[PDB]
Amino acid sequence: GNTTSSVILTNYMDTQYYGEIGIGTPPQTFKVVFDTGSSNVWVPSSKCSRLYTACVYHKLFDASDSSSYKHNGTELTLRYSTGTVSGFLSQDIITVGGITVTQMFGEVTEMPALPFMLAEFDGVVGMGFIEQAIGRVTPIFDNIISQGVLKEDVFSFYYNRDSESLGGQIVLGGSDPQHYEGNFHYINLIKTGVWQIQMKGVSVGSSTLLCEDGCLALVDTGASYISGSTSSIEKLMEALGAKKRLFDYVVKCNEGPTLPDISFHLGGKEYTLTSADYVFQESYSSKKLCTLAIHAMDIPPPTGPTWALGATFIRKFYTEFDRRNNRIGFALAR
Ligand SMILES: CCc1cccc(-c2c(F)cccc2[C@](O)(CCCNC(=O)OC)[C@@H]2CCCN(C(=O)CC3CCNCC3)C2)c1
Ligand SMILES: *[C@@H]1O[C@H](CO)[C@@H](O)[C@H](O)[C@H]1NC(C)=O
Repeated sequence: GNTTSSVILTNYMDTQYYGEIGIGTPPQTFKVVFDTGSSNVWVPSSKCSRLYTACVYHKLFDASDSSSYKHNGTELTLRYSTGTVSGFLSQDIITVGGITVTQMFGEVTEMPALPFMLAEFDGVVGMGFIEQAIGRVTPIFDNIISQGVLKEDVFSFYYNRDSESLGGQIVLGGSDPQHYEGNFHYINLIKTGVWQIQMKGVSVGSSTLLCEDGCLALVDTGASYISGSTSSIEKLMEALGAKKRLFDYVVKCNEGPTLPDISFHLGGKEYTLTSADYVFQESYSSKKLCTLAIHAMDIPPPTGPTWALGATFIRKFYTEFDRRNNRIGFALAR
């Protein structure tokens, strides 16, 4: 063991957190989202048509400019809530800061304009389990464990607020004590295969409203917002007094700071987010509407129904993902 490597992340306005990786010899670089909610790796491809204008506006992998390439070409499709991305598998040598692994990844040749014209990232790196991976394709953190290079079989996340500075920082093989305070509070996974833990309550003010008897909480580094079931979120947004719109929830900007705290009850402690954490205070005007960084999503079986504690949450709490001990550690971020 003994190794620990830390990649550095750009924060596009608290909604996209991406960092650099290389593919090939010589390396071709890609801005990518590291995603505990998924297990596959992909980037856009040469063989993407120019019909897909998402591919025009992103960096493309070219197989023919890597001496380490290893054609497979098996079809791959990846479902996200905003439609799918399709491509073919291939293999090449991938660099993640200081670590280099031979990895099987997807070359996307169908990349929709919704959502990806708004995407500052090119690709995604799945940090979930092979159980979740499409194809039973060995995920990248499995292969990094296989190497016996890491100090401990863990990785961890730091998301900062967008101040205008350090955007964020993933750390493979451990955690950065400079970006959290106190010690970790650890919570064992329900089961292997999903970065998903049991939640024992969701509370507004002192009044514990929902998940009273218990429910699951997926810990999702690829998610921008906290999310819950539609029936959970409507009961939450009713309590907060937020209006719905086509796709998000809003409040009058002047009301934001007076909104109640939201507490999530995890491994015995409560994990509190104040209106400062969960609102986008662009102004404090009565004349404007400010978005809450929370929304509805009914994640299907088997993974859901479940809450997803995305970036809105991780910003406040540094998150270690323990693959050795099949648990998650939380700690007040700084
Ligand atoms: C992770 C790959 C992905 C998949 C689907 C959509 C996007 C996407 C996009 F293409 C353009 C702009 C914005 C987004 C996102 O905001 C995520 C940005 C990255 N993630 C992050 O930086 O998190 C800290 C969505 C918006 C639609 C609603 N979203 C979700 O449902 C989150 C899921 C996305 C896939 N991974 C599991 C959570 C956020 C990205
Ligand atoms: C693609 O990968 C699978 C391994 O599951 C294998 O069956 C197939 O032979 C591979 N094809 C090539 C061209 O490497």
